[PDB]
Amino acid sequence: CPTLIVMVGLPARGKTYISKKLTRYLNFIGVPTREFNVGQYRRDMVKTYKSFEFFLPDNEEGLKIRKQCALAALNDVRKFLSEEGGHVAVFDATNTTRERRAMIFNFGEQNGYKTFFVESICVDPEVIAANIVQVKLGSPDYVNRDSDEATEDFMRRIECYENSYESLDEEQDRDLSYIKIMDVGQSYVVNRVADHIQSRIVYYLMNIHVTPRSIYLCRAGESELNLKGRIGGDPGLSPRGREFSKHLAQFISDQNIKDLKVFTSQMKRTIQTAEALSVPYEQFKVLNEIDAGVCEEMTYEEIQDHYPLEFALRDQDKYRYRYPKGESYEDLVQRLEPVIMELERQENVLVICHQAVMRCLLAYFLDKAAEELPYLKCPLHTVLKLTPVAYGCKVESIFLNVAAVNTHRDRPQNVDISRPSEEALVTVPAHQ
Amino acid sequence: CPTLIVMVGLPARGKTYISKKLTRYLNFIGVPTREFNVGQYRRDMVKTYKSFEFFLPDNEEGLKIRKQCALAALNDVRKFLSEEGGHVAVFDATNTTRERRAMIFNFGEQNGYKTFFVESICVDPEVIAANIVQVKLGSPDYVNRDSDEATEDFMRRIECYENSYESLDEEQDRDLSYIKIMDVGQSYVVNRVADHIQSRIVYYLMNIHVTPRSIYLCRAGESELNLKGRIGGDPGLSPRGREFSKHLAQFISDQNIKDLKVFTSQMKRTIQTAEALSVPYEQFKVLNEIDAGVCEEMTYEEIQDHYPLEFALRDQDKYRYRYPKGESYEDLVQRLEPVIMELERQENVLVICHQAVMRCLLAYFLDKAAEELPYLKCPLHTVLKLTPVAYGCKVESIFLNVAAVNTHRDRPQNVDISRPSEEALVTVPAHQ
Ligand SMILES: Nc1ncnc2c1ncn2[C@@H]1O[C@H](COP(=O)(O)OP(=O)(O)NP(=O)(O)O)[C@@H](O)[C@H]1O
Ligand SMILES: CCCCCCCCO[C@@H]1O[C@H](CO)[C@@H](O)[C@H](O)[C@H]1O
Ligand SMILES: CCCCCCCCO[C@@H]1O[C@H](CO)[C@@H](O)[C@H](O)[C@H]1O
Ligand SMILES: CCCCCCCCO[C@@H]1O[C@H](CO)[C@@H](O)[C@H](O)[C@H]1O
Ligand SMILES: O=P(O)(O)OC[C@H]1O[C@](O)(CO)[C@@H](O)[C@@H]1O
Ligand SMILES: O=P(O)(O)OC[C@H]1O[C@](O)(CO)[C@@H](O)[C@@H]1O
Ligand SMILES: [Mg+2]
Repeated sequence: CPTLIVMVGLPARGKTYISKKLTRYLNFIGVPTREFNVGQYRRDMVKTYKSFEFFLPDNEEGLKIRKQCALAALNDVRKFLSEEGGHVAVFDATNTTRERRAMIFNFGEQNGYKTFFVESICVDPEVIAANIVQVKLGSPDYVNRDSDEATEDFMRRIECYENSYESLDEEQDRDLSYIKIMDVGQSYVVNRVADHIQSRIVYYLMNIHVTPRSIYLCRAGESELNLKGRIGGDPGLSPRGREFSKHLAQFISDQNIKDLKVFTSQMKRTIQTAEALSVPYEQFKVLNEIDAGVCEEMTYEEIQDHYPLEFALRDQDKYRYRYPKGESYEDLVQRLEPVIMELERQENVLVICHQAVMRCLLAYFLDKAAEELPYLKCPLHTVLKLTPVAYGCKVESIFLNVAAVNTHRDRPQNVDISRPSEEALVTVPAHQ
Repeated sequence: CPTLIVMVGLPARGKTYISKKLTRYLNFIGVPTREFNVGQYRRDMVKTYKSFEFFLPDNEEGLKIRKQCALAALNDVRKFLSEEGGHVAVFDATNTTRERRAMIFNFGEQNGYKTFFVESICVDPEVIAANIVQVKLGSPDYVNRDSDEATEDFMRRIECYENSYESLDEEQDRDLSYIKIMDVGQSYVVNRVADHIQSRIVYYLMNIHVTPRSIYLCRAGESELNLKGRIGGDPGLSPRGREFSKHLAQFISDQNIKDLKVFTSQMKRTIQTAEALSVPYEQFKVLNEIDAGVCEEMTYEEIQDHYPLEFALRDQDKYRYRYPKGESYEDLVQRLEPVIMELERQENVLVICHQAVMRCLLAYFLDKAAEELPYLKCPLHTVLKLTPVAYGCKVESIFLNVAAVNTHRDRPQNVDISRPSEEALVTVPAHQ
């Protein structure tokens, strides 16, 4: 049974924000998910600016168009889940009345889906008025609109909804599976989680927040095997590596951060790097570098020479193919699900890790496709600072002023199985 | 910061049941946890039978003894978290008033703990009458007590609480971190989860239930390597394993179970065993047998001969010591946490797995210590039926009438490092 997640809530309550986060997360863990924004359907259709009058519960051309757009989107939900093999569809609309929700529920019922509701009720001033100055900012609806008039219009638009707004009821909606999220995550009300996927969605939703904070990601300092062009293993830091540790520690202080939690893997290179900090760290084996299996501690020349076909295949699909007894980047992603969860839940946090692991975490916060993830640039002695914002995440690359080797191998233009060794290793960075 | 879980609710609301499941779960995942039942403190202090009068709001003698039992328990909570190195303490008492909960909360505050409340609510009388028949049955309080009088007395005891009962309020208790469980876990209210452990506790509590059902555990049938006395690998079924598959299918039918979900690992022996039932199934790599690393596909004789230091060590701490590039039973336990979660969430379920995995799962439901876990007996072609009950889990061993080899190796009396090889392999079951 595919799942139909139905957003419920007044405009500017974070329904879309939640819809995007949930959709991105689900896709990241490999569940084909797609969001359907009814407002976008409405914009892409009328093409002409509309005032709040169009949202009035008595307007004809308005109620007509809005219901048609809801049906258009629902038709695409049907196609995605029933025809394209999608697993979860997120239907982003106010859906503030029991009749509309009953309508949508029956739709799901008839098409063989399981419906689950997600209501967002924001009440805190620094959220409502806070989302407006983002609606008023990035919304196509208020482009080239006088500030005071746009702000006023939107307020009357929310009013068009408050008047008939029927929030999910403990008794009247006992039989529905849903979650009510208050004040962007302070409290929650959960009812009738029907299955495994819903239990995971709930778990995720109850762990995200919008508290300002930053996520710092960096690899351990250059190690002995980084110098030799060797992958995997458990080397200690190189001299220049220890030098970086000292630089990270300074950077961290200069940053002046409220309650920084530091995490490292169980590999010496990260722990050693962490020892330079003042703050105590927490080591987790789940953060360990991607296992190369049989190709552990080898160089690329050695892999090509010993495992020539697997090297070519990995080059063809670096996301899905693994070395013998090793992991794929796909595997790594499954392994890091608990890290993604904790990072969502954390506030200010520094993660000292490795190249593959760091690519995965960066792909998550910057929403990079699986195919592009195994190739993201995560240089040594460089600190990636991630600051979550509305719909996105700002990234700042901060080189900590200490040279280091290039462990980054681009994909060669020739990824053929029959290719010669020269072309296979032409992108291999200089080492030793 | 150790955590202080404070149970809240009227008598016969499942506070204790929840306290024991939560305590067992937390310990299983390696978080030193201890529950403190205030009623047991009361029973041990007084020794003599007490009518409802003893619990009266005005009974001066009883108000005092109950106050001495509450503080006694709290002093032990303090000793455990602050002196014994415990991580989580579950304070099991009614704690039905705002003023009481604030006293407890201050205690936690002063001792450097984080307080989290778990309220269990039940306003359904058949459920209460059903529960009482467990209180009236297993409670030391109503031993040798006339049924109608016991039942009556307990009802008046609940009233001693209902009258002053102030449930956790959305507004009044806005600053408290808590979870309210309603309709025996149908709905929930969660407020201010403060950290990672609370987030995991919430996740766990929202996924357990008391819907009657059974958990069936059995290994895959005898395999080619079982015959050879070889551990690990990915062998197929032996002629007997196939025969068992045919026996398990029959047993499953004879059982006449409602909606049986079947799970297997990604190893052929389990899948092949599953292929013989009348119902479909799902496979999971998380269920794969414990990784022996370098000692994969080896025999015990071979392990003693090639890695003597490790066979002796693993023999010393079979829970914590691992083979090189392999897992420890401790690691397996961590790996199976998502399996524990799902099994709790499931109703009627059959898991076709392996020896080490089945030991871990059996240790969870039967609450066997980590030190005893790596040694539980899980014979081939033998089905272990687990039926969860109040505070425990009933276990029925069902041999499916098909002979098989012994893969069970008792801990040899000599586990001394540098021990003679004949003593090291004396408990090795005959094979080939
Ligand atoms: N969420 C729940 N709601 C209702 N009953 C439950 C819940 N969880 C467990 N039970 C049942 O409650 C019974 C166990 O009750 P018990 O734990 O003795 O209650 P209690 O609140 O600790 N009473 P007391 O110790 O007398 O104050 C069993 O029959 C369980 O199946
Ligand atoms: C940290 C110290 C906790 C003090 C616990 C006070 C125990 C008094 O017991 C009280 O009994 C009353 C009727 O008998 C009930 O109504 C109250 O809920 C209960 O708290
Ligand atoms: C930087 C990332 C920090 C990760 C914090 C990990 C907290 C506990 O990690 C836990 O490990 C268990 C098995 O080991 C898994 O089953 C759980 O899903 C995972 O949360
Ligand atoms: C003993 C059998 C229990 C099997 C447990 C299966 C665990 C589910 O495994 C995976 O977990 C991921 C975590 O979010 C989900 O996203 C995936 O959909 C799910 O398949
Ligand atoms: O996937 P790629 O690009 O080969 O990079 C991964 C390698 O990078 C390293 O982190 C160091 O170069 C190795 O541990 C790892 O195998
Ligand atoms: O951990 P123990 O008791 O030595 O035995 C576990 C072994 O049992 C088996 O399941 C079969 O003998 C192996 O796969 C596994 O390695
Ligand atoms: Mg109790």
